[PDB]
Amino acid sequence: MRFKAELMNAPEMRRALYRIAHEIVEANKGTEGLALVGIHTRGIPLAHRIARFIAEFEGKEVPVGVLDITLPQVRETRIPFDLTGKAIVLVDDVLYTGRTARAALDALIDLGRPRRIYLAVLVDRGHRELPIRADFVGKNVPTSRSEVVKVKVEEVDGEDRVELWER
Amino acid sequence: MRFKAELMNAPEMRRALYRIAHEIVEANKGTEGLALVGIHTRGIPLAHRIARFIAEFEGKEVPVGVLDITLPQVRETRIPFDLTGKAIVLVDDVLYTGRTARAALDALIDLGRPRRIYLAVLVDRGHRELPIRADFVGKNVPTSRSEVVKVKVEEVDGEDRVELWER
Ligand SMILES: [Cl-]
Ligand SMILES: [Cl-]
Repeated sequence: MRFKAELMNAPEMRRALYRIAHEIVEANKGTEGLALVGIHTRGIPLAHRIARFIAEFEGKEVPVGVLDITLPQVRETRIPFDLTGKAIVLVDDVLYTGRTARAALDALIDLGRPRRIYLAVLVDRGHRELPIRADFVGKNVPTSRSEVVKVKVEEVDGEDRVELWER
Repeated sequence: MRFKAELMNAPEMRRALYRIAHEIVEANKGTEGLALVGIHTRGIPLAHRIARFIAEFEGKEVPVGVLDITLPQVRETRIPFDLTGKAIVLVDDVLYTGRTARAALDALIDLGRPRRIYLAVLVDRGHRELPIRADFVGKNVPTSRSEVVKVKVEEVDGEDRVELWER
């Protein structure tokens, strides 16, 4: 057994992402100065979806930036806006030790001074090694040190699914 | 009307600090590679006390570093040890927007690579502006934007007390 079990399926993900979308707006009391930044590869597609959903029930569109950072490497950085004074939501597919999130947080701050910075993640598999936490979480997945969470999304993997693996 | 109410008294603080101490050891499964770093002024005295209590029921002594940072200023930085590979516990009196904690976290990482970094605070008054959270909390105090939390400690104020104020 390398593959262990299915943590999420497409419907469950769509549902979670909608909740995230709402929770974000509720938190920012609106769309004012709101912007999303996708990180860790699949965080980008997820950000776009969250933006799609927000506009869908809010009307206005939320800008989506990209900071494809992975651990200390980044494939492409695109932030078409001024981070200063804005309410920025970092979107990550999986929160693990928190080091990736922290690295992203570091990078944002070197680029501007947001009014606030939230952290939204599809799944939080625990095992923090830093005082970082997600403001918004799709699903909490208790894991063991040896297990591994694999997030698959249409835009990148041709399918929406969250898998639990183990070595 | 600036003073509103007493949030904590000496006994309640001692009690909380003891729980913190225990929770810290339980978390690190021992004293191995454990060290505390006091920040934001009154965090220093609190770190020392937490260390005093750990040694009191654990035997071995835990090193206490100082990183007196306040928001971006520091009065004195003393870290008599190598942060690398260690389990470091940042000790703060009050967790507010999380910016002070984040700044401290930034500084630590520029000095070494701890195996882990925990955040321990006497009181968490909410209103985060960053994805930071405390691993250990003496007391959670729901506040309003206008309220202010004042922590008084013997070593610095001649008295142990936590006060709630408002403007
Ligand atoms: Cl992470
Ligand atoms: Cl803070």
